[PDB]
Amino acid sequence: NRPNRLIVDEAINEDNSVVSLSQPKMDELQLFRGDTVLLKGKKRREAVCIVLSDDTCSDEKIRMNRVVRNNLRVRLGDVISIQPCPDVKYGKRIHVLPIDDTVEGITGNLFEVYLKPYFLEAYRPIRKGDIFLVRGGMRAVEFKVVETDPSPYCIVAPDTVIHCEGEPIKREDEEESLNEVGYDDIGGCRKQLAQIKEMVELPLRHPALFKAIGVKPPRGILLYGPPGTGKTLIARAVANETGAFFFLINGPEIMSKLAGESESNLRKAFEEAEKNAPAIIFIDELDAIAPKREKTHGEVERRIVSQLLTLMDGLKQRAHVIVMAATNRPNSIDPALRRFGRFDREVDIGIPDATGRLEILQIHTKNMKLADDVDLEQVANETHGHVGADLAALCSEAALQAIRKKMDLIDLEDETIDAEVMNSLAVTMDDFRWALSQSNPSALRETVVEVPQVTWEDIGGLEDVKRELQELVQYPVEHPDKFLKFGMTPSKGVLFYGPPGCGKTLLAKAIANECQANFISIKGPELLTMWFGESEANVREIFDKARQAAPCVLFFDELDSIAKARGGGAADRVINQILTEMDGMSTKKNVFIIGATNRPDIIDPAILRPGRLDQLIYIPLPDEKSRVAILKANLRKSPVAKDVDLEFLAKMTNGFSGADLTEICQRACKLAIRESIESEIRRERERQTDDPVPEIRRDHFEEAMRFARRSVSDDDIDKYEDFADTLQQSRGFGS
Amino acid sequence: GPEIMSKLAGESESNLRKAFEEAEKNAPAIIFIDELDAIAPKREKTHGEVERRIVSQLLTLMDGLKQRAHVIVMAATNRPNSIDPALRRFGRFDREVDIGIPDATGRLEILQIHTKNMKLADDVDLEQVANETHGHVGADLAALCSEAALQAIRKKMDLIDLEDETIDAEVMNSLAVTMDDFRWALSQSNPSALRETVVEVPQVTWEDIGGLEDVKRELQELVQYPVEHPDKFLKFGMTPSKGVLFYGPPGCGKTLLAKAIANECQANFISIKGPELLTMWFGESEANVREIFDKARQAAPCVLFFDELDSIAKARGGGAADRVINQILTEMDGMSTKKNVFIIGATNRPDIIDPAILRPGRLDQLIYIPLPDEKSRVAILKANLRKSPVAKDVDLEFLAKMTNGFSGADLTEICQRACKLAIRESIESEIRRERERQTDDPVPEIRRDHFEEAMRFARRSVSDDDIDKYEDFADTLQQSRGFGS
Ligand SMILES: Nc1ncnc2c1ncn2[C@@H]1O[C@H](COP(=O)(O)OP(=O)(O)OP(O)(O)=S)[C@@H](O)[C@H]1O
Ligand SMILES: Nc1ncnc2c1ncn2[C@@H]1O[C@H](COP(=O)(O)OP(=O)(O)OP(O)(O)=S)[C@@H](O)[C@H]1O
Ligand SMILES: Nc1ncnc2c1ncn2[C@@H]1O[C@H](COP(=O)(O)OP(=O)(O)OP(O)(O)=S)[C@@H](O)[C@H]1O
Ligand SMILES: [Mg+2]
Ligand SMILES: [Mg+2]
Ligand SMILES: [Mg+2]
Repeated sequence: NRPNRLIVDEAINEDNSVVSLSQPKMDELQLFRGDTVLLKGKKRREAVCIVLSDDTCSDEKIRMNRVVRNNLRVRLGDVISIQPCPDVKYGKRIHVLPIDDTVEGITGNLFEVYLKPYFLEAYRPIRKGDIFLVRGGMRAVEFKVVETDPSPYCIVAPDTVIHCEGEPIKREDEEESLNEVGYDDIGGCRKQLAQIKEMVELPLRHPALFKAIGVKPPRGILLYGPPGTGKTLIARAVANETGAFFFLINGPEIMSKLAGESESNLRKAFEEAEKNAPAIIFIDELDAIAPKREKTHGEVERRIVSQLLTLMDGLKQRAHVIVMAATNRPNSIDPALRRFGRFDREVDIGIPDATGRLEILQIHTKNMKLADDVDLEQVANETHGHVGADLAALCSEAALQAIRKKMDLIDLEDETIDAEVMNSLAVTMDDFRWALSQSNPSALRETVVEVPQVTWEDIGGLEDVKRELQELVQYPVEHPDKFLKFGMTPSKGVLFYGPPGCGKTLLAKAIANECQANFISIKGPELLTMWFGESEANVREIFDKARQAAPCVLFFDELDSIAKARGGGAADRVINQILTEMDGMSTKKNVFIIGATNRPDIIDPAILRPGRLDQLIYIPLPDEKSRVAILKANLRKSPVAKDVDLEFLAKMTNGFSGADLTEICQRACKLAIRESIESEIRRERERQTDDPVPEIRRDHFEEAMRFARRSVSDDDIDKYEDFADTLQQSRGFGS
Repeated sequence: GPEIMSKLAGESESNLRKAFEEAEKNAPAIIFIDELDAIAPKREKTHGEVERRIVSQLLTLMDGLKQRAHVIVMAATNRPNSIDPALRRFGRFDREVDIGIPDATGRLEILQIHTKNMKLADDVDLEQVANETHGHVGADLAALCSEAALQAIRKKMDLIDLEDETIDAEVMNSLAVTMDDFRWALSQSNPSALRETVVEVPQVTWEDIGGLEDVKRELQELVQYPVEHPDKFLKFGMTPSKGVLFYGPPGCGKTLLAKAIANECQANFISIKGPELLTMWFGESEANVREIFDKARQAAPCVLFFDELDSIAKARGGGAADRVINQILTEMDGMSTKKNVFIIGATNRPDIIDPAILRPGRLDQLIYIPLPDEKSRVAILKANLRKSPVAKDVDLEFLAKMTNGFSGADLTEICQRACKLAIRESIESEIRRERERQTDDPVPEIRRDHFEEAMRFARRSVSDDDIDKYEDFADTLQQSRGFGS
């Protein structure tokens, strides 16, 4: 039917009165950016909005904020009709009232703090019956438009009168709160959130459709990841955005009950959910109820486990119910639960990446007034090893710091703290740097999986090797069809070998960056850390996380460290298992394995077998051209004098490794800083009785050159040159 | 199981009691105990008095079938070893059925069952999918089909835009499942049983292996004849040797040969690489090794292949590798000649293989597999490039002459490497047309120029020193049981 009908989608402009279409659709229904559009949703409600163009928006979809989304009584995936509305006229009076539960903690002049800057210069199209949201004074309050003089909808011009008559109204039964959790409250893990969204939309959102079809949906989705990553958060969001009934099972609470009551509460939970289908039963801290079969020693505890198992099987009802569960330790869960027909789907909600943490930070600073000096992206880059909860907490603590120092002044009369005072409250970048020092990040020891920021431009020379890496890794990803036509499947892995400090580690990260694929680094020593017993299970989890992160490059660095320890029964079991995991790794899975070693003489020939690390790429010391590129790359970030001759520098340093060059750069720079520090003191002495000299000069290099030493001896090189010729012969007898 | 064990103490014993009474009542009957290990695990694992009672309770009812009212008791479990052996006694659960993981052909069958009701697109080729979904189990396939179906629905949400909870076979029947919808569900697949040892007939034939013709026939002597012609061996009064040992330089087709001979006899095949065996814990290893020989018995006639034995020999000087090999030695002797179970070993290092393996009755058939002659090298190069679109210009006899000393694997390297230039060229040619367009003619063929670069960059895997020793060992391998030097 008609073109005006459109599908609801996530928002990009967090602004309430803004909806977005594609320019091809904005042309189709003949609307432009300024236009005010009228939206008709379900439950016979209307909302009016400013339309805009959005390059990301698919033409059959309409991006609307969750505020708009609620006013229509609509959710993601539903259909709404959009139509131009030039008939909108400026208001005389608008009468908005707050909702009690969103203000009962806060006092002051609601009209002057929130409505004022919200409508000022905003020209917001509003509608009678709409509920809009204003964030400020570290609080978010929602007002409902009770009346407009040009009803039902009017624009809010500066001329318009806006009144609030004191006492707030209660929430209507149908009016979902915006204080509630949503997808816009979760960041940095889109990919996982997508999979969860996929599995659950079809059965929950369209229940009759799935009962009629007779094909099986997922019923048990298991969320796992480190603590505080937002597992409990996600479950609530999915339930609210789909509008499904949400029944919470808090692990500890169930297991805190008597024997009989525990099994009972489980039964009641499932029964009530089947009753109010569609629903999500969420089991938080599952390992509390159902740990490994051995550790469950204590018989009543085993009864509860089986009880749960019967209830999960009890989804024979298939009343449109999904059971979600969260756990810190996937390994702790009774494997009986991860059986088919129960918790069959697993989502790794990992630690957030750099961009992710930034996103998180933005969500928990929404309501706070931040000073201009605050650069959350900087905070984001510094907060490595931080998890969602760490960030949410540090944001809270940075706020409480800003509160305390600003309450030193208010303390002269602590009785009257107002919202007006709260909006005046600014949060300095210092308040954040403060919270950083006070932060106790949990996930520093967690294995990180993200796309590296080392690019080709950080690596000097080896240009043709970069291209061979593009052949081996990038082409089979971006051009699978092409490999199919030639009838060849690509090699699984590569082995870097060469003298120390030539860029083997950089290359592994480099090719990853080019392919925009995830990266996993595993150093030799890291593998010898695992207890004798633990090692077997930990290796398997590594290859599993590589699958999760496909397309992914798995890099085993510093293999020399392991090779030493074997010729040692511990290190041996590890590698044999790594070998086994490679073979189990299907080539089709888009998981690429790279090895690196400074010791090609002792590497296990079994690794070099066809199908494993069969691509033997030798990485030698840099020649004269490369040495220039290396020195340039490292010193990009450094303020260098035009005096410095690097090509002359290159010839002098023949025999030096890539690392040996960064050695000279750092050594020369430390003199430059040494000079900068001793000069500030001299300037200090001169004032006691403005033109600093921050730039590195020729003698600094000439001094560093004077003390520079070589990491790779000549005898070592001559052997390395030989191994470049005979490495592939090691599968026979020892060369 | 879980339902029983979720109930009160008394109710559990009662329900077990009630269950048997009902079966004898309405005989003939089947009592099905699903997830048996839930009720009766190994007695040590069952600390807690009532849990042991239920086991004993169950055991008595099983003894209680002395009634012989025509009642059969069936039971299912994930972990056979977890069951209290007291149940596996005669007069109780006396018959056991190994429902293994499906093989290639099996998976194909399964897929067909779960595509029964779906309108499958014309492009869909399940046999490819069957071959692609290795390590998948019946339920994995059941899900994959289910997920591929929901993908086809997922793609057709323009139709769902109706959003009305309305059924309409008209649109529903039009709904097809493309091969892409399978490939999507394939990438999203969570295969469980990849770690399981697979038992099937290999798809590698003689024709996939170039040369080594006389070795193929000796495998027919050793394997096929005692299978296809037991009577001849019987009248002549000799029973044949149990197993074979392949030894030679790396990449000559030892892994392929084992699978090839399996294919010819249409007999089951079990591959176990060295590293795979060293992964098992000291303790765990002992039961899994027995498990291998048992599944070999299950699948008789079967060829049991232990690959990359060099990896194990290396590791013993290791308390694991010592027990592993020593236990395998014991299992071979326990292998009765009558069982039609043939054991083949492979190693790239005959210098370090344990002499005990070479004793009569074990791997006493010492087959040396050397570098491929010119004849073989041509056949190999064709074999590898069958599946690829090659130019008529390409001279394989020329490549064969260039590659004297090269192993069979060294030839596939050249074939694959020549292809690597061709693909980058194919991509780099399309980019060139795209930049010219910005201001049906591509070349779907691998060419001599690609081969000429790959030949120039080609490498030899086997050194002369390596070859000369392999040649010496070919005559003196059987002497390693005495004093070795
Ligand atoms: N990805 C995220 N985006 C936004 N906020 C997050 C995110 N992850 C965690 N948080 C915050 O962390 C806090 C705790 O979230 P929870 O869901 O309870 O953590 P969790 O994953 O359930 O960890 P538990 O309690 O050990 S299972 C919430 O207040 C969130 O705001
Ligand atoms: N090609 C290069 N370009 C720029 N810097 C390099 C290059 N090669 C080595 N380096 C420097 O040496 C450091 C470490 O190099 P790696 O990537 O780790 O090489 P490697 O072969 O793994 O040697 P090691 O033993 O790990 S240092 C880097 O941090 C660089 O500063
Ligand atoms: N006679 C041959 N015919 C066809 N391909 C061969 C032949 N010999 C070696 N190859 C190739 O080399 C690869 C590996 O050979 P294998 O069957 O594994 O023998 P191998 O003795 O076990 O050598 P390795 O150490 O396992 S590579 C195969 O995938 C083939 O592509
Ligand atoms: Mg929680
Ligand atoms: Mg390094
Ligand atoms: Mg092999």
